[PDB]
Order: sequence, then structure tokens, then C-alpha cells
Amino acid sequence: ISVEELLKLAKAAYYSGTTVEEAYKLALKLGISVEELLKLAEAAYYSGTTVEEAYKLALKLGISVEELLKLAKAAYYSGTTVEEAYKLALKLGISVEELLKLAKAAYYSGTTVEEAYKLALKLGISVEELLKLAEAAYYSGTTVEEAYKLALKLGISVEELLKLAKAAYYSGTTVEEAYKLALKLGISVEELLKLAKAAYYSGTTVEEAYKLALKLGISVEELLKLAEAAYYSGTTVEEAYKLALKLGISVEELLKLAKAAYYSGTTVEEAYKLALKL
Repeated sequence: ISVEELLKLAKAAYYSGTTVEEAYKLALKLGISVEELLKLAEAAYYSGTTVEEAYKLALKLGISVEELLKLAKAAYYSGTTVEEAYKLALKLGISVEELLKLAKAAYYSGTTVEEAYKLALKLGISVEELLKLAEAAYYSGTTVEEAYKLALKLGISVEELLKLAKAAYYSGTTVEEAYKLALKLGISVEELLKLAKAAYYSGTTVEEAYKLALKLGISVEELLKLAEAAYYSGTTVEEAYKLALKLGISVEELLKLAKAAYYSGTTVEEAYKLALKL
């Protein structure tokens, strides 16, 4: 099986509460695919049930497993029962996708779902916009209304403000500092975000991440992948890269393996060997 497969399998084991082997067996018992099983296991996780129960629930409701997953997540973030989540998508004339975006918005922004709705209407904004504001608020330690105003008074789009907020949060700075850092280094806010994630995952500063990526002769995208890989692999950036070379795999591959080994509780060499065995 491919490393992507191994990852799906591992994540499904983890969320199921099973051995990898047993995850396979469960996929057999339900006659479901592995992607299927994963989505179903997350559904069970978020909604408080066993995977078998979530399967039975999907059948009984007559809905797909993706849909059950969205419902489950909505219930989770809104702090409701699965049925209650349905009743709430009714009392609002709202699509379940929309309800999920809304519930996550309420969650990040510390409101009720009904409040978050009312707020989207007050500000004159779309639900997904509300979500971005809620996450930016969350990462930057402000309110949704303040974040709204802030996107305005920095002369930025909500998307850009979100990116900046995540960046500030990961690098441990103010939003304003974040942007000045991006200008200093002569870089994009997107680039700044990736840099701050890399820095976070490898235990360095942003300016250090910038220099590191240069002094390894790689792209910042590549550094990010490497640092995530090393973070999950329990190693350093350099060890992680030597390892990618040692197994003859790309860095993306190594990241996926490292995640898989993490979720299934094995080393990375083992996880590799397992993919090959399967």
C-alpha cells in the first residue's frame, strides 16, 4: 500500500480506537473503504459514538458519511446533539455545511451559534467571512468586531488579516509586528505564515527559519514540510532530511510517514516497512 493509504489507515485506527490491523478488519465488517472508515471514525469521535453506531446512523438517516461527518462536527462545535444540530439547521433555513461553518465560528469567537448568525447579519457579511474573522480574532486575542475593524484600519482583506493573525500567533507577536517582520524580510504574508509555522515546529525564531531555508538551499515550502516531519518524527530538521534520503523518499512522503507513525504509535522506519509489507 502507498504512504497516503498508510496515513489514512493510521488516522482511522487512532480515531476508531483500534489497532491498524483491526482498522482493516472493521473496514471489512462494514464493507467500507478506508477513506470511508476514516470519515466514519471521525464522525463517531465528534458525536460521542462507536464507529459501528455511526455507520448504522448514516444508513438510518439515509445520508452519506461525509454528511454524517459534517453534522457530527456541527453538533460538536455548537455543543448540541446530532439531532439537535438538525433541528438548528431547520430553525435557520441553513445548509449543514453552513451550520458547520457557523458553529465553528461561534466556537472560535466564544458565542452561541444563534448569536454568530445574528452577528453575521449585523455586520453585513457572509458566514464564511464570519468564520475567518472568528479565527483571526481567536489567534490575535481580539473580538470579532475588533478584528473586522482591524482589517479595515490596517488596509487589509479579511483573508490577509487571518494569515497575519495565525503568523503572529505562531511566532508569538502582535499582528502589527508580524506585518513589519514580513516587510523587513521583504516577504509575502503567506510566506511569513509558512515561516512562522516552520519556526514553531522546529523550535526556532522566524528570522532563523528564513536563514535556515537559505542555508539548506531549499524553499520555504520545503522547510515547512521538513519541520513538520521532524516535529512528528521526534527528530531535528537535518536528521529528518538525511532520513528522507536514507529511505529514498521525498520530503512530502516523509511527512506523511511521520504523521502515520505518530497516529499508529510506531517509529518512522517501521511505518515505512509496514507500507511495503502491506
